[PDB]
Amino acid sequence: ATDTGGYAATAGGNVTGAVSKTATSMQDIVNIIDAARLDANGKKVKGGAYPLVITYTGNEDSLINAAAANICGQWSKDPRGVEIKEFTKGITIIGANGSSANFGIWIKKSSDVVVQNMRIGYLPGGAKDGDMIRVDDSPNVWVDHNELFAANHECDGTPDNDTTFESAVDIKGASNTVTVSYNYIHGVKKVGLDGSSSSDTGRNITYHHNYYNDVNAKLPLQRGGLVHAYNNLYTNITGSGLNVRQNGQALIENNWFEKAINPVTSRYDGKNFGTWVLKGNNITKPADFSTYSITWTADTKPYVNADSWTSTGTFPTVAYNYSPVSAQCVKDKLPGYAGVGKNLATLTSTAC
Ligand SMILES: O=C(O)[C@H]1O[C@H](O[C@@H]2[C@H](O)[C@@H](O)[C@@H](O[C@@H]3[C@H](O)[C@@H](O)[C@@H](O[C@@H]4[C@H](O)[C@@H](O)[C@@H](O)O[C@@H]4C(=O)O)O[C@@H]3C(=O)O)O[C@@H]2C(=O)O)[C@H](O)[C@@H](O)[C@H]1O
Ligand SMILES: [Ca+2]
Ligand SMILES: [Ca+2]
Ligand SMILES: [Ca+2]
Ligand SMILES: [Ca+2]
Repeated sequence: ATDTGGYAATAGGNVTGAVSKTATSMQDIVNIIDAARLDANGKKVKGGAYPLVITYTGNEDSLINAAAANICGQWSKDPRGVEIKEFTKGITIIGANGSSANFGIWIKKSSDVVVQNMRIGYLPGGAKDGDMIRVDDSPNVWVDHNELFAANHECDGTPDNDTTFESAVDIKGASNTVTVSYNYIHGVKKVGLDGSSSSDTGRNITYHHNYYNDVNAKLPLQRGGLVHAYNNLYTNITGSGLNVRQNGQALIENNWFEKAINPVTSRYDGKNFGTWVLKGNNITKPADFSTYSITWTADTKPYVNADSWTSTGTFPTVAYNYSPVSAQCVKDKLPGYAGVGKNLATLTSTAC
């Protein structure tokens, strides 16, 4: 089945006619994708020659650890990333338990891509787009069960004063349908875009069962389109959470917010505020703010905060099937299903 619990409906490379390959390193992944574009005669086949399931067994802990020991040395280095460009036959990159990477995965003009069980952290090249996961002009992409991390910190002297590290999951362009789920994202400043500029609006994105801890902003930075965020655990948000911009619409359901600043907002543009439909979150009314350490701040440009904690608009009927557990069960159970080494385990009501 292609059920991702979100707008994306894909099985990645786990489809009929697929070929399985094991990659012991980043270069092997690169070589495996290259080889998968050629037919029996060595001639290139558009979109790839056949579906692919790449099991990555490499471990770059030493690179991740050294980086964590000198974070301000990362931004100026060369970014590292496995590119998945114009591969539409269906592909899955799944890390084996114990695997890790100090390089990211950049999806571009592709479709039917799945990234699971990848432990990616402290990537070099924040000044040159060194993303952990990038989804550009790519619909039906599922980013599931990964651990994306760095340090939620800004070193001095970086370009635009914000490139110490790049994103956990940036989504831009015509990535019309994407599902980001069960990811353990921690120590990340600019978590993930959903449109890279004011003009890059649209897409239908679903963020579910993700565990965010000690993150600054962009959960996501939404521009137009639809965003369905449900069953997420947002703890220690130091800047802002869901920022609904350029008339985007969000459905924020059954999430747990705690020790968070500006959890639901629409800021930094000064106009075209998006809307949100709130329901079943641990926060039900403004009186719950103190209980969950929820604070609010202003901005120099006109903005809208969910400080009345009420819906500011509507949201279309959710297309796909999903069954959210309670916000309490998220708080209680999510940490055991989110991230890597969980065998892609999902949280259901029976496990609450
Ligand atoms: O695809 C990409 O990676 C993408 O990266 C850049 O675009 C990102 C945003 O789309 C862009 O709007 C901008 O974000 C600004 C600001 O530059 C960023 O530092 C952050 O700043 C806010 C606030 O405005 C600041 O005054 C201060 O208080 O810090 C805030 C914060 O959130 O920490 O967010 C801003 C915003 O939300 O608009 O830059 C982004 C980035 O990743 O730096 C490139 O511009 C784009 O071309 C593309 O490469
Ligand atoms: Ca980026
Ligand atoms: Ca910037
Ligand atoms: Ca950026
Ligand atoms: Ca921002």
